[PDB]
Amino acid sequence: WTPGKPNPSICKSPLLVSTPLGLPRCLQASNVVKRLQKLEDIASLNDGNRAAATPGYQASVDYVKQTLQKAGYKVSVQPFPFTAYYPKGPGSLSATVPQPVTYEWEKDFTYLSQTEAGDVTAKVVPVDLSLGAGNTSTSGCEAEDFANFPAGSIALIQRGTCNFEQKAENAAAAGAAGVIIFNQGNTDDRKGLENVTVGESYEGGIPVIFATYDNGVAWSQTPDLQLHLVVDVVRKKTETYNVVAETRRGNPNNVVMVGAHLDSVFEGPGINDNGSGSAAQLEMAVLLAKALPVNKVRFAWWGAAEAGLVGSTHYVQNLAPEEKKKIKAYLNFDMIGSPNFGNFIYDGDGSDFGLQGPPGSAAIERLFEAYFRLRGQQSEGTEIDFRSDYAEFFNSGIAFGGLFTGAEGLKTEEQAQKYGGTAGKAYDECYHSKCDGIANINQDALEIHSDAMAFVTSWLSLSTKVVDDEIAAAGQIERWGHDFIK
Ligand code: NA
Ligand SMILES: [Zn+2]
Ligand SMILES: [Zn+2]
Ligand SMILES: [Zn+2]
Repeated sequence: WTPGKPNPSICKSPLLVSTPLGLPRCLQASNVVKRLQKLEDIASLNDGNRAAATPGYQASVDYVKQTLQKAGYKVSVQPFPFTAYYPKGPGSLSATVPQPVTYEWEKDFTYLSQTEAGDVTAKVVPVDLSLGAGNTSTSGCEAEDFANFPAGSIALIQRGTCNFEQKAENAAAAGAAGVIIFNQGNTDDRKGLENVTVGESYEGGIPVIFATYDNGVAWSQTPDLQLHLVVDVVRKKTETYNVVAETRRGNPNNVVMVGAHLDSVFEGPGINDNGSGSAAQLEMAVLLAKALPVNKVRFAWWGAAEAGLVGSTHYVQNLAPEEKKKIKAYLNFDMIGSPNFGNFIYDGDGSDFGLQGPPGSAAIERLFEAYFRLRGQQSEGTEIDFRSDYAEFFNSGIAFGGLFTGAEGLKTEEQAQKYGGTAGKAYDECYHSKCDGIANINQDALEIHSDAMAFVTSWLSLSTKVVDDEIAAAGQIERWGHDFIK
């Protein structure tokens, strides 16, 4: 294996590692890479993944817990029940009456993530539609929408206003056999397919699929229409875990919290996504055992993020109000080793994309911006509309920030000039795939972003004054993780 050099002598000074000048120098990329190799090995021993409710995830939990305990931490493994969702094969959709049509998988229609399986054929009944440009559909949002609905029918429901889960559960309570949700069509951009979910909490029991706007319109204009609908999936009630630890030292009423989800997708080992955030954060926690922070630092490794941020969301929701209020800031680290990386910082002040985090998120962003500038490196903004485990912290008004090296987006010519790599190719062409292994890590990306992680965590562990100032001066959700919830 490739050893790094021994840590410079400043790394045993409890003073120097308590500062944003010492902590990053002590966080060596070579040491993070060895933790990434261990997670790669854990994946190889457990069918090639570290997904929620697998032995690969359990062995990941064991490794994080053991490492933390070796550093003196008391570790809290926090279990929670969790309904897993497994897509088995492609879906089927065809009209039988008044004429036979076969519709095209992943062009005409697609699954709602977290749907139940099903094989049904029934009359299709449109429910409270509002077609046409500029509409503000509330189709299926209210129980009264279904006063007309004849049980056993397939509900044809238009996207709009409320969550897909709400639409589908209302349809179920009215005795629908299945649900077809079609894109709203209120603008010419909302007429295709989308990545959409009915959520891990879905209790409707019937299958739910998504379709194009012009399909839903045509089906709504077909009297006596019957569709043959097949969804090939499985859902199972299981258990997974978050791993939480915090420093003994530090003010427990002004907690700086850092998080990184520990699960992979089922399709691969998840080494960049998100072994990289998990491993870098673990190395930092080990170093911070020696520090003398002013503010307590809490570390979290989240379960089941790939199922829609289930672990992180559950942790925040379960805090008593007095406990929630002790968390001054949350820092999220999800994918920081992308092979074709850019240097992306969460756009906390909304300067790039128009969405602002809770007060104090702008100051956290400015600290990340400062570190990259300090190092002679470029950086730029990335979106913060509830795509990662900061989402419930965001929803709760807690200041947050984070770093990102890029996923399925394509690198521009300008970004290639700023960061190197290849313009025209994804930041991580192996995102959510089998090839997201140890070989998929860019160690340059991983080093600068771990250093930047250490810098801002250290800073806030000494003083949250920049967050506190923005909080004093200050005195909808379409996405939740990978998919849209409405
Ligand atoms: Na309605
Ligand atoms: Zn991730
Ligand atoms: Zn992911
Ligand atoms: Zn910004």
